[PDB]
Amino acid sequence: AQNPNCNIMIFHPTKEEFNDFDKYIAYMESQGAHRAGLAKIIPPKEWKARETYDNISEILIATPLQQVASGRAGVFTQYHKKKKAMTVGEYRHLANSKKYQTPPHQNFEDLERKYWKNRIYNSPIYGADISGSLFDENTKQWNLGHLGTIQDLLEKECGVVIEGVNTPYLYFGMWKTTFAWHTEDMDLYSINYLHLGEPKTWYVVPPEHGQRLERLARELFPGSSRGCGAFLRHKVALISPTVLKENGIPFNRITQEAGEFMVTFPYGYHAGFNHGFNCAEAINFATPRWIDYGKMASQCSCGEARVTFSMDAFVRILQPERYDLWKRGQD
Ligand SMILES: O=C(O)CNC(=O)C(=O)O
Ligand SMILES: [Mg+2]
Ligand code: NI
Ligand SMILES: [Zn+2]
Repeated sequence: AQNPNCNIMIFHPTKEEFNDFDKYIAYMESQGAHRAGLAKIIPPKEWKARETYDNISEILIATPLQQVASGRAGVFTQYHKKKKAMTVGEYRHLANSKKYQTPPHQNFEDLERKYWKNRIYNSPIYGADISGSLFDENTKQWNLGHLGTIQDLLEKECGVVIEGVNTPYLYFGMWKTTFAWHTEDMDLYSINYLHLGEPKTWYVVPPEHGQRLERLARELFPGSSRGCGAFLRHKVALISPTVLKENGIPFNRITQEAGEFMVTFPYGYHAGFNHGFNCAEAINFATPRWIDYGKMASQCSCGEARVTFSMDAFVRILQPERYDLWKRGQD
């Protein structure tokens, strides 16, 4: 068995190897990469996502989210308070302000220490989940707006034609902005490209050990657990690496820098934070190996997690028994 300790693997494809996306994913899995839940892909040195970022300031963040924390430093929830619209130029200036900017630090480890010590005492503003793309249309390799669609994968593997579309999302971050512990909708893959700015630190639990994280989360967030049988789908809960180590949960960490891709694999729980002003683009995707994870994915039926038009069809075809109750949650 390849990668039996479930370590995060890092790949350096040549420009020749960067032509066929599907084939490269299948290669990485042949080497055991999926066992970690997360992989890093460093693009060939010849590749570029676009020529410059010089003209992005006029993108609108229609609903910036203020991430307000509750709890203790290593075990907290966050709620998202909606703020007034602002441009990316306005948001970058805010991220660089004395109130919001990255503190002085020695290296990524000292910054990680400061994040876990102090996150709860601040409410950074996250421009998350913005439909759009920063890839130039002329970028032909690993262009997250040109991937094969999940609906087309389901049709190729299973023969069934379904409605829905699959488009990317932009994330504009600042110091302390946080992504809570989650897997993807329908336990899909994700791919995330850091277009510019400061780094993003990731934490991940190997898919084979995902239920260990769930059992810990039910113990740490006991009222949320009684409210919903899949409450990590609400994407609100944080648990620090120190608390994970104290409870014996297997995990890994890695820091992604500008110009790098990350792939998350089916049922790979992940969480993390931004080091400063940055912009990432991400999209979900599928392979043949995903289908079985999709059939088994948990679902939020309490009604909090409230998810896309395209997820309807996935539930309806892969989980027809749940269909019914899940759509009661989504209406
Ligand atoms: O970048 C972020 O805030 C969150 N991204 C993801 O969870 C992902 O790409 O799967
Ligand atoms: Mg612009
Ligand atoms: Ni994710
Ligand atoms: Zn729920």
